[PDB]
Amino acid sequence: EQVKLSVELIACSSFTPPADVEWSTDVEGAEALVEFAGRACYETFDKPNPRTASNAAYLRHIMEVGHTALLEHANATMYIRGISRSATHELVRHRHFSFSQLSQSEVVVPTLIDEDPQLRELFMHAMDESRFAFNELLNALEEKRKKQARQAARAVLPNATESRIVVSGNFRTWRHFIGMRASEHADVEIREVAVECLRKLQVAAPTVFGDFEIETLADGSQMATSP
Amino acid sequence: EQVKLSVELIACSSFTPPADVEWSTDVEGAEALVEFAGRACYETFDKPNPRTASNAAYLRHIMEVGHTALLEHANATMYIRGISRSATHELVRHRHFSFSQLSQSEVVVPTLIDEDPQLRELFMHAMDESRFAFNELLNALEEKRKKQARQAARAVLPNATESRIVVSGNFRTWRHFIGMRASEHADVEIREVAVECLRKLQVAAPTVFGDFEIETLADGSQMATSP
Amino acid sequence: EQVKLSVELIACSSFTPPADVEWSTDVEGAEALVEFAGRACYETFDKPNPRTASNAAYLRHIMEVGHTALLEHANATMYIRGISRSATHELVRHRHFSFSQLSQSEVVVPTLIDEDPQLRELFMHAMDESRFAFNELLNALEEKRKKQARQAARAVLPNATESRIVVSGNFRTWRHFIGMRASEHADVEIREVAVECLRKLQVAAPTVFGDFEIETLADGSQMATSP
Amino acid sequence: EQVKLSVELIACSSFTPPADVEWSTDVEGAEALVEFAGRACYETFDKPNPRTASNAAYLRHIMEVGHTALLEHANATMYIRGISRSATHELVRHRHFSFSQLSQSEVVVPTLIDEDPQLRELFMHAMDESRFAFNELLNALEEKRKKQARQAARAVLPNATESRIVVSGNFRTWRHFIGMRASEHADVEIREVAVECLRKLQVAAPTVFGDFEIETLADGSQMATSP
Ligand SMILES: Cc1cc2nc3c(=O)[nH]c(=O)nc-3n(C[C@H](O)[C@H](O)[C@H](O)COP(=O)(O)OP(=O)(O)OC[C@H]3O[C@@H](n4cnc5c(N)ncnc54)[C@H](O)[C@@H]3O)c2cc1C
Ligand SMILES: Cc1cc2nc3c(=O)[nH]c(=O)nc-3n(C[C@H](O)[C@H](O)[C@H](O)COP(=O)(O)OP(=O)(O)OC[C@H]3O[C@@H](n4cnc5c(N)ncnc54)[C@H](O)[C@@H]3O)c2cc1C
Ligand SMILES: Cc1cc2nc3c(=O)[nH]c(=O)nc-3n(C[C@H](O)[C@H](O)[C@H](O)COP(=O)(O)OP(=O)(O)OC[C@H]3O[C@@H](n4cnc5c(N)ncnc54)[C@H](O)[C@@H]3O)c2cc1C
Ligand SMILES: Cc1cc2nc3c(=O)[nH]c(=O)nc-3n(C[C@H](O)[C@H](O)[C@H](O)COP(=O)(O)OP(=O)(O)OC[C@H]3O[C@@H](n4cnc5c(N)ncnc54)[C@H](O)[C@@H]3O)c2cc1C
Repeated sequence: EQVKLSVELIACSSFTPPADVEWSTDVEGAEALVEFAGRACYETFDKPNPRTASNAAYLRHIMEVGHTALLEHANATMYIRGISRSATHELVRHRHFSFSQLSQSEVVVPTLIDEDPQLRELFMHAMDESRFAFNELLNALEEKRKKQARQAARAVLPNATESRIVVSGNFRTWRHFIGMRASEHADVEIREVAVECLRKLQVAAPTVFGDFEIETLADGSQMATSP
Repeated sequence: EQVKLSVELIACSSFTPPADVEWSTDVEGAEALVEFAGRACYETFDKPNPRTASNAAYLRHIMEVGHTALLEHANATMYIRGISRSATHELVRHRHFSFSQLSQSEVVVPTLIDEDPQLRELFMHAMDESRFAFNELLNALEEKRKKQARQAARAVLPNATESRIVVSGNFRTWRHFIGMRASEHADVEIREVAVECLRKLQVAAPTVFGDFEIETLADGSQMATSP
Repeated sequence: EQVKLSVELIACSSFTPPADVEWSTDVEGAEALVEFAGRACYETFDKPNPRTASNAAYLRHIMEVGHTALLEHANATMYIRGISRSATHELVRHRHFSFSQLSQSEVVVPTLIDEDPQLRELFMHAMDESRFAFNELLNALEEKRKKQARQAARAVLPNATESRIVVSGNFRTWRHFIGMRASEHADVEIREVAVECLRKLQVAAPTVFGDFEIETLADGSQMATSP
Repeated sequence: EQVKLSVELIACSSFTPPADVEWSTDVEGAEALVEFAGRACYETFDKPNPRTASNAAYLRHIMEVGHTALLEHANATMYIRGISRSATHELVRHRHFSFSQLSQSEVVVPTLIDEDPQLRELFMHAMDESRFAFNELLNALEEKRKKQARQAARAVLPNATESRIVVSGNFRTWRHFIGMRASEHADVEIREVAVECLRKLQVAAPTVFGDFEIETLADGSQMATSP
């Protein structure tokens, strides 16, 4: 059974200031937190600079001056489904995330194959075959601890096998993931995952992620770049 | 000027489930997130075990079975004031936190000195002296880039100099901090900081941090231990 | 083509003391480094305790007192071949290692399947099938950027596909890997990898890794435990 | 008592290839390791490109193509003395190092103060004063657990108090430390520490660290930059 990518933003930072701090801002949550952490460094809760007085303007300055460490206080959790095991192998290479993965048939078809009906059929026949071989092996094994027979038979399962993964990281880790994977260089499936995560995070925190440019490439696949 | 420790919980995880997941729980936020991440691993959104069906019971099981990695999805940010530079040096040794520290007179008196009026006066006279020496040096320097004269004169400032720090970490990092520092072994000031952070987190997430026992020791200082 | 696990220790720490430190020890390299770092903490280069004067005795004490952070200064690099992609996915979940993996036919047969000639043939026929499907797809694609056709066709490759990986970490990270994976709980393939890494490290640093007990289980698979 | 900065390279990576790999290179140790890890990724042990056949040329290419992750396999340990507690507080902010610090009178004089005999005397009189106050407090305390009286009296010790620290990290972590701290922006004392660490590492691994430019500034303080 063929499944498509699904990215859902399931967690985010909720911010509340200490009451005894003379400071307020034009935004709530993660982006207010980031501003708070910045002002906490220099004791600028009274906003002495008229240029960087607003949240959006404040966060934009943090960026240029390269104080991206401030981004580490804000957090986001994605629940990702419809991602292959091979793309998940790439995703877990990013070591500042925290993961909870589905303990290892639904399958993920590469879009270049999905776009050609005749290749798709050929692909799915190869998937059925893998699954037939898995069952034929698992039954041969269990015949003659039984977690051991399944973990052995799994060896036959394809890269395309769907995984599901909870992934948490701070905004700095997200920006780095997206910067590496959403660029045109990158593997197609992980690029799509990154663009989709970005899209969710551009909604959640428009200024932190605003500098990223989503373009549709000619092949209809999307990409993102930043200065 | 003498200041006391202040710990304020300024950020926490807000959780919202994907609509298309047949699962609900008896709690909101961080602890619901942790449960979600656990069920996501094994696809137990339908709750097949009557023992671990509730959130509190579910999280308690996670603990015993040692799946503490699930705790990494939940986050907490403290704003800490009234903490000495020496205690902050100990705090930043914990490398899975993210920090934003006040860029380096308010001072922190060790409680053993604070409890004796005559020692306290002796301590504060030593603090005034440090501050007199700081100014007398900074003025000698600036006389004959001027960020360089202050950073040189600072060399004379005591360990007791107050710092202020924004500190973020996931629940696993918090549990580890508290486990190491809230134990009787630990330095007094960092122990107090840990107990206070724990107290805030026991309010925020009673089951995750419930297993920690706060005792008052004989000297009136508090401690925390866990099995 | 079937390949077996190969673990090779390709890098280790070389230690040389500063000449101006009045200290010498009965061992060279990594374990001398660890002792040096310990004595550097407390200024015990002159060895005041007759019990913990020797390296082996010194390192054994570090262990009991739980100063395992001293182990972080010593490093080891393994080159691992004959490891499946699924076991490599488990290996890279350990986030304090550094990895360089073979950029993705040689295959790894699970030992439970390898031990039965008839299952093995069935397994290898499933491997040939995967490979036939890979080529038949890659040729269909390239017919009608060409890094994109291979990365799409790979989707069909099994978990068993051999990977090769350079893996570096400090002794603390190694001890943790081995502690989690070499225990009887663990997946068979990753357990074998861990035992083998341990065996190499027990040769390289006998006292650091000496407390780990390698037993052969009844099924002829090996295991390791520690107090 | 006044002490000066001392940086000593006490550990480095020793490399030995697996015998069964048809590959040799024109260098030993850390830089051969880095090349090995690169070739392991792409199976280029036979050197197909005449441009990047030598180690120095190979490592230089790794740099431009931004595969700096290869640098993580190589390790270096410094023993640093004559570093103030305030500079050590900055140093430990770099979270991918491993540290063993002297458990907290020798003092470190800021060079801007050291260069003026009259300021130096003023500084050292402030240091004697801090030390007199420390003893006068510790004796008042111990009069009326005794690790608690010293840790309280320490509160009075200045930033300038000498620390000693064992610091380990991989070449990537070193490059990042040096990149942030050796630049003209940076605090003077931590800049000097970074330049000195660089100087040691330029000897140890000339190609990995060769791109860093050490200039003497007008004030006689040194700096380092890289493209
Ligand atoms: C052109 C290119 C080709 C590559 N080819 C391969 C390949 O064939 N095989 C392969 O295995 N890898 C390859 N890599 C590297 C691999 O893609 C990355 O290592 C992986 O995606 C993890 O990302 P990261 O290294 O940025 O670190 P992450 O784990 O995402 O961490 C983010 C940042 O934190 C820092 N960091 C985290 N941990 C450490 C640490 N232990 N030491 C120092 N700094 C740390 C680094 O600054 C890093 O940039 C390649 C990279 C590039 C650019
Ligand atoms: C009795 C005792 C005495 C000590 N004395 C001294 C002393 O005199 N001087 C001194 O400098 N330190 C000393 N330490 C160690 C020091 O207290 C800790 O290193 C510091 O508090 C950081 O905590 P952590 O090591 O648990 O790691 P954290 O940085 O808090 O990380 C938490 C966990 O993540 C893991 N981790 C993080 N980074 C790495 C990594 N790079 N490699 C492997 N694992 C990692 C470890 O599992 C660690 O437990 C002592 C420790 C003990 C128990
Ligand atoms: C019974 C059991 C079942 C599990 N089931 C699943 C499952 O179904 N799916 C799944 O995805 N995972 C599962 N896990 C967890 C998974 O095996 C581990 O997360 C993975 O092996 C990485 O190991 P580690 O978590 O010890 O951390 P490593 O990355 O190996 O790091 C070593 C140590 O450093 C510290 N550390 C490193 N990074 C951080 C951080 N960001 N925050 C706080 N501390 C950190 C921790 O102390 C950690 O112990 C399970 C674990 C157990 C015990
Ligand atoms: C202009 C400027 C002003 C600053 N002012 C202040 C200040 O007033 N107060 C203050 O406290 N700090 C300040 N900082 C930040 C502080 O200097 C750094 O946070 C500190 O030196 C640690 O360095 P690092 O952040 O590069 O990370 P390191 O800990 O050195 O790690 C190296 C790299 O690994 C990655 N990394 C490691 N851990 C994580 C993580 N948890 N999440 C995501 N990525 C990670 C990052 O890519 C990082 O660049 C300032 C920074 C700049 C540029």
